[PDB]
Amino acid sequence: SPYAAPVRDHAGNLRDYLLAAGKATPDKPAIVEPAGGLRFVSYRQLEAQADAYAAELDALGLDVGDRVVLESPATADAVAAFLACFSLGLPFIPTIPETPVQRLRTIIGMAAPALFLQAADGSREGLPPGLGMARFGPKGVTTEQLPAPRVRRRRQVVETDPAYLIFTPKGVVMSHRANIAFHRGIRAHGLIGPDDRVAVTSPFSFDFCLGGIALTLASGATAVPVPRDRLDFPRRFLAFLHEAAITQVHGVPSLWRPLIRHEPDLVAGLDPLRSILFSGEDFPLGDLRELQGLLPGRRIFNLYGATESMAASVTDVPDPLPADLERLTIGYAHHGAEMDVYDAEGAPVGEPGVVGEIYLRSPALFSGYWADPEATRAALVPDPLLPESGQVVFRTGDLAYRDADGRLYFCGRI
Repeated sequence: SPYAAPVRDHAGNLRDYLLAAGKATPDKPAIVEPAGGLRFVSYRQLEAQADAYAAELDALGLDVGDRVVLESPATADAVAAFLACFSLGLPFIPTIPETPVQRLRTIIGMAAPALFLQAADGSREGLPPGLGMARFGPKGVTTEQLPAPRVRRRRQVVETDPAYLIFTPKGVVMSHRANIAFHRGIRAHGLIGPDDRVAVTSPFSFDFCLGGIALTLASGATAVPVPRDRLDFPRRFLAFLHEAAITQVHGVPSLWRPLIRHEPDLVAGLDPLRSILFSGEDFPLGDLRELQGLLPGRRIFNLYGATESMAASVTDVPDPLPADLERLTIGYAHHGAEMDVYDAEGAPVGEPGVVGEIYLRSPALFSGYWADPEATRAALVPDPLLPESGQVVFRTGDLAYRDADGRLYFCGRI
């Protein structure tokens, strides 16, 4: 028995990190979804479901490292499933039913998953016989086809293990440690508080969906995935933001164009909404100004980055946006990271205004591209300022210049 009181470490696995804050509020809603009206799954319930799923998945005999394709719209049960995978050390590839079968077959050949794990309702066609197949739903995990037998060689998942893979086509491999470092850094900025209820508009196959849900949970708040049958219909989407009393909306900029154009009075009437987080797409500034105009006193955030780090920087949009302003800054890397601009010879750009390639120094970097050491080595390079250390840095493929204060401005891809 321990000499002194153990101090429990919650940063070793996404399963632990994402649920730590919620320990203080087990009965608070973690996920909200449509039921009649709305259904809530509490922190406590979400963990119970994660744990139940994990026990049944673990009976399949898969080894730490084995990939699982997880196909489902974003729902409370899909969240329990990805948490269960995290706990077992089974990196998953998130997919949706609408993901084209040709892409799905490409994923399966590149990553060779041992299990295809779909929703209760799932009816995916085109799968290779006999790839392990299972369903998850309210009652648990039922297995239609057992995965192949194997001998297990790993004892225990650790934070350097892969947590998930996202295919861009290249397989971005993200460790626990890296994604945990991301959430740790971003929470230092206070984007989400426990009172928030966060509408995640992006589909489950998108990096931003998992990120949004993860960060929301990690921050002890309430995550509200917006089902696609609310989201593609403006009036239905806007009513949902009221019904679920949404305080923060995550989405691409273009999400808002139809809502401004067709239903500006309803947008203006979103009383519970305090904040909006965008990413993944250039926002025409006229549209943004229009949006600020309809939603005065809202905090809007601009999120720059890529799958390889989940994200890299987060920037307040000024209200009001100056009339002369032509390009929104991407600011400084998020807390715990650093980015700067480099010339074609690998030296740091000496002067403001001069365009170079963004190199990202961060604990949140991907581990590599799956089965592709040469693409890994071109993206993850020895620190150009100190190659002796062993530290690596990420060549983003993004162009940008710096202002006098050291903030960057995005200028496109190479």
